[PDB]
Amino acid sequence: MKFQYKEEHAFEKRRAEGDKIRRKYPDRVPVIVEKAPKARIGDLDKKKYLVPSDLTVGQFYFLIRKRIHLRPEDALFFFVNNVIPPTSATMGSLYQEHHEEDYFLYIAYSDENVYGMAKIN
Repeated sequence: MKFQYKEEHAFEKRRAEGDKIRRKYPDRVPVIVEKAPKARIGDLDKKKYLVPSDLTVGQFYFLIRKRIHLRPEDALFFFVNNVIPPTSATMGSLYQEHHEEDYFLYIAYSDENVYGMAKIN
């Protein structure tokens, strides 16, 4: 997973922005959300989110599903450093555990969970 936000903005500019956001909004965390490349699912209009630290991952799933207009029966998975976060975790806790050196949390989303199926060849 290569994030386009990182292709569009150099590291030092990203780190300055992420640091500034966390100081300006200490009760929020900055998050980059992008589609896994070969995922078969709708796109997001915005990559950069400022999220309440106490929002749960489950709540964030609901909001991202709504932004792409998914039906309830459609699947959606988040990946942070290739691990699927639990829905009960807060976005703040996920940020503190996994944010990168630019002070952003990076989430990839997909229609598919590799971990849940056995691909033969």
